[PDB]
Amino acid sequence: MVSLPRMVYPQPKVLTPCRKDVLVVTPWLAPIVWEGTFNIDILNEQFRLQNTTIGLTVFAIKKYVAFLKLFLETAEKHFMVGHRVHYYVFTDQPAAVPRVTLGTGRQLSVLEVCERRFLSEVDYLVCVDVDMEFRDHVGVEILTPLFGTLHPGFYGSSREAFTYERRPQSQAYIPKDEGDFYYLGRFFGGSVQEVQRLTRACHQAMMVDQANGIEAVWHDESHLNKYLLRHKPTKVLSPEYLWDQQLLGWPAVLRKLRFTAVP
Ligand SMILES: CCCCCCO[C@@H]1O[C@H](CO)[C@H](O)[C@H](O)[C@H]1O[C@@H]1O[C@@H](C)[C@@H](O)[C@@H](O)[C@@H]1O
Ligand SMILES: O=c1ccn([C@@H]2O[C@H](COP(=O)(O)OP(=O)(O)O)[C@@H](O)[C@H]2O)c(=O)[nH]1
Ligand SMILES: [Hg+2]
Ligand SMILES: [Hg+2]
Ligand SMILES: [Hg+2]
Ligand SMILES: [Hg+2]
Repeated sequence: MVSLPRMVYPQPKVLTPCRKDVLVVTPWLAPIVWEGTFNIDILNEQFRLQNTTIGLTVFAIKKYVAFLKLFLETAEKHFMVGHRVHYYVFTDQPAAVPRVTLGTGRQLSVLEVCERRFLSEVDYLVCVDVDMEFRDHVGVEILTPLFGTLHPGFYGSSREAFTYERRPQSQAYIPKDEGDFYYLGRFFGGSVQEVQRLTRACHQAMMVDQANGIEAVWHDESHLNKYLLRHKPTKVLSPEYLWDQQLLGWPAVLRKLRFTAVP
């Protein structure tokens, strides 16, 4: 809405690609977020001027509650710093949630295990798993109506090799001649409306599958891939956003490892 203020930064170079080792835009013109493609100062200004609030949701059941401390502490250091953040921790052990110190303008809600609530409390929803830790910047550059994240183990793979559900009897079915990328089932998000739209579709498709006595090879991830194939994401995050250094090392194509699994 409102105008940006005067800002001093390097002029974009029309005749100089911002990364010549990777694809930075999809065939449907959605940017693929890699380090070096964005100026965070410009983006921070745009989103702060809109007083953007980001909801971060995580489920922590049973032994997984033990990962909450590191998850939240690192999120405090790297996730949407400077912006309004609302953490939503869904757990079966409310009293076991760690007492983590939060920066100003950030809050945490513990939900024991109300979709309308999201619509009134946050502008965007980011859905991830708890057994992870932030190691570098994860900010507003990811915000968009709907985004998926390139799976770290298959970003360089051909579609035939993707572990999509291959049985036609499943709602998540994707033939060998279809598919753009293999997205992570544990790092996606977008506007509340778009995220609820995706989860609602996934929930229904999985019910149809169980009624037909079939379970997708990679469960929710298989369905998320089917959804994003038919509903193109408006932004796609590079593997920088969900990496496993123990299993994959640190490739030259990765300038930053922002969010990683905890061994
Ligand atoms: C061919 C080499 C691929 C190496 C990555 C395998 O990752 C797993 O991929 C499947 C789909 O085929 C699922 O997405 C599964 O959750 C992935 O494993 C998990 O994520 C990877 C990155 C690693 O952190 C594993 O320890 C996790 O269990
Ligand atoms: O036997 C299992 C293993 C995992 N999960 C759930 O799946 C989520 C993600 O799984 P996992 O930790 O196995 O992820 P990965 O190793 O794929 O990173 C967890 O938060 C759990 O809620 C589960 O219900 N049963
Ligand atoms: Hg979510
Ligand atoms: Hg789906
Ligand atoms: Hg689902
Ligand atoms: Hg899904």
